[PDB]
Amino acid sequence: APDIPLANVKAHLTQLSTIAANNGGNRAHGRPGYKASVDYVKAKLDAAGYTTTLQQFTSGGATGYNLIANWPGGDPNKVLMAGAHLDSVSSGAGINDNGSGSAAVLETALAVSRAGYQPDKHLRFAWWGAEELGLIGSKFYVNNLPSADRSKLAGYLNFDMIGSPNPGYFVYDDDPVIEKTFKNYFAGLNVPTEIRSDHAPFKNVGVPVGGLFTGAGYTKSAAQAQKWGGTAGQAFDRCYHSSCDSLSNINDTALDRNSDAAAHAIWTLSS
Ligand SMILES: [Ca+2]
Ligand SMILES: [Zn+2]
Ligand SMILES: [Zn+2]
Repeated sequence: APDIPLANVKAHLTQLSTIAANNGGNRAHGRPGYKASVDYVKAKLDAAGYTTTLQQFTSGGATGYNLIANWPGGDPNKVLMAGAHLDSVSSGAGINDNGSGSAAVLETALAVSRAGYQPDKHLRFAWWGAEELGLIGSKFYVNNLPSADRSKLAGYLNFDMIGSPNPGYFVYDDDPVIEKTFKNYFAGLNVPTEIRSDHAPFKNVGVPVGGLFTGAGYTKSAAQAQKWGGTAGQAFDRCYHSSCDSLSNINDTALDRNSDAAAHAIWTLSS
C-alpha cells in the first residue's frame, strides 16, 4: 500500500473548513454546508475516474445525501467497502468529527487511482449523510440494498474521528480478520492499540466490519498517556461536537498514522 501524504489529507480538511465558514459555520444535515461538502468530494472522485452515485433521502423534513463511489473493476461478487460520515453537528465545522475520517477515505480513494491499482475485490467508498441524526444515511443505504447485493459485501471499514487532539489508538473489536489487519499495521510502527457509528447497520445484517477511532469525550488515563503521550486527565477530544472542532482540533501524528492504516487495510483486504 502507498504511504498516504499527510499534506494532502490536511488540504481536504482546509477545504471543508472553508466550506463551513462560507455556509454559516457548519456542515450539518439540511444546511448548505453539507451539500457543499458532498460537491467537493464528488468532484475530486469524478476527476479520478470513479463512478459516483448521489443517493438522496429525507429526514426531519430536509433532504440529505449519501455519496457512493465505485472503482471500476474487481470481482463484483466480493465488494470491500470503506466509509465515513460527512455531516457535522450544527454547532461547528466538524473537522475532527468527522472531516478527519472523510478526508482519509477520500485521499485513500485518490491514492488508488494515482497508483493504477487493480484489486481482486471490487472497491466501493461511501460518505454518509445525517449520521448525527442517528445514522440515518448508512441505515438508508443498508435498508435499500437488495439481499443479493448485500451478500456481495466482503466487509465494511468505518473511519469516524481519527485525528483527536489528545489521541488514543483504538481498533474496533468486530470481525477478527479486519481487526487483525489494523493491529498488525500498528505493531509494525510499534504503536500499541486498545479495543454509535456507521458500521452498526452493516454489522446488524451480518457484514464483517471494523474501523479505527482516536477517542471522544472520555478522559485519557495515566496508563494511556504513558502509552501514547498527550495529557492524562483531559478528554481525547475537548472540542467534541463543539464550535471549537476546527482546523486546529487535529493531531497530525494520529491523523497521518490512521490514514496510512486505512490505506494499508484497504490494499490488504482487497487482494
Ligand atoms: Ca503518511
Ligand atoms: Zn462522528
Ligand atoms: Zn458526532
